[PDB]
Amino acid sequence: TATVLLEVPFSARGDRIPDAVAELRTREPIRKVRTITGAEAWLVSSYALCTQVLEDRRFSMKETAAAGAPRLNALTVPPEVVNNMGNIADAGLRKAVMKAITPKAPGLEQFLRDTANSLLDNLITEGAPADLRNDFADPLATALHCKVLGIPQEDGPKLFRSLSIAFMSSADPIPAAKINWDRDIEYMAGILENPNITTGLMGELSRLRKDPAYSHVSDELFATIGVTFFGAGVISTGSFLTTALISLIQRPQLRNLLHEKPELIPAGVEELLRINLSFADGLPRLATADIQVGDVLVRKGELVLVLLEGANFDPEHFPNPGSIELDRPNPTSHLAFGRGQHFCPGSALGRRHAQIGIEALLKKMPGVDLAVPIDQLVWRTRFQRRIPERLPVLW
Ligand code: HEM
Ligand SMILES: c1ccc2c(CCc3ccnc(N4CCOCC4)n3)c[nH]c2c1
Ligand SMILES: [Cl-]
Ligand SMILES: [Cl-]
Ligand SMILES: [Cl-]
Ligand SMILES: [Cl-]
Ligand SMILES: [Cl-]
Ligand SMILES: [Cl-]
Repeated sequence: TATVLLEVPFSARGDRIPDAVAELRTREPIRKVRTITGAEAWLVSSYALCTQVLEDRRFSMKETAAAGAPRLNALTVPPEVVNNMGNIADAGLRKAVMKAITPKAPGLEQFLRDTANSLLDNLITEGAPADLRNDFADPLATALHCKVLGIPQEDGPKLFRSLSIAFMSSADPIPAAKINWDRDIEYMAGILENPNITTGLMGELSRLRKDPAYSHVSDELFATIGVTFFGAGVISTGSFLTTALISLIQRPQLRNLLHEKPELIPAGVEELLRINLSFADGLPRLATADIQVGDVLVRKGELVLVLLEGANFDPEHFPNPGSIELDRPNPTSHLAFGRGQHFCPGSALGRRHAQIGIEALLKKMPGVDLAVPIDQLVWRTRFQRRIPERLPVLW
């Protein structure tokens, strides 16, 4: 009979990869698909072709925002913000931004440990079941990013509550996204004017804003950096830690190994990154030339989607890809943080947030287990991350 063009995304479930990804990678590692907008796109699912796309800048991030392009989903930010990191570099701020978002600031890791332990103590006081997303992973991400930005902890929750809309993956524009964006930009602009904000990313930007070497950088860009790095960081670390906790909980042996030998936690977190399904969609790129990718000549103006778990579960690159193995010879060679020009600038911070969160959880809750059958988790739909709405656990 007549069937329709394969639709993406395949599944919003973040606890398991569909058997179909490996079939696709074997048969057609670059394949035409239809996005939620009705646009056509090329879905790339092997490690070799994913790397190729990500390392060829003729597959452009910023051109995805062009009027009239085939879209994966609607913009939730102004179109110039799709080029955020390019704009930051053009302003001469890349080195300073990247320095402020490392985990190296004195006291930062101790703050993370302290926060995690306090969050966990409060759950233990309250009694099982506990929700490890809403009452551990996300608050820990939110607290971390207020500290990194230099802004009050008490301002965290409001900025955070924009994110269930900001990171939607929608066929159509979202009126609430503009409402929240304008509000959060105004908040950050106020932060730059606030004399009490002297530390973290916003303290440093606020100084640079008054330094004559940056007098022609726009105020809008300074506020944009705060909103976008808070939102990207919080959504990415909170969502990654949440689904890494599921993967750990599902593996009691690994849980007990990391609990007994916490010096292995970094290698375990690197494998959890490798197998992580937090990104709900392929990474989008627009071709700016005709480019051969595998068996397909991608044409100028076409949309390409780089499926991270396609690369990261590719057995040609990671043998026994579904197994967490702490002694792989190529352990950071995954694509969890992307690759190339747009490699995640928060990568070290994201690693440390997950390592510290996991270390603290295994110490406080060595008997942690799901308090519901895994199929009872509710997976968020039409979102840029795969997130269970609640993560009920007992210990
Ligand atoms: C485990 C945590 C994280 C994961 C898995 C993650 C993942 C990624 C990925 C895959 C990309 C590449 C997107 C692409 O090429 O289209 C990216 C880029 C980006 N990430 Fe992260 N991220 C994480 C944490 C962070 C943090 C903590 C921040 C900031 C505080 C951050 C800020 C950004 C920004 C601003 C970009 C865009 C870079 C560019 O366009 O050059 N991420 N992230
Ligand atoms: C309302 C509307 C949008 C937001 C955001 C940002 C959402 C978003 C979407 C897509 N890309 C990106 N980034 C591109 C790369 O640089 C990092 C940021 N950021 C935070 N809070 C909001 C409130
Ligand atoms: Cl399946
Ligand atoms: Cl345009
Ligand atoms: Cl919602
Ligand atoms: Cl200049
Ligand atoms: Cl070529
Ligand atoms: Cl390979």
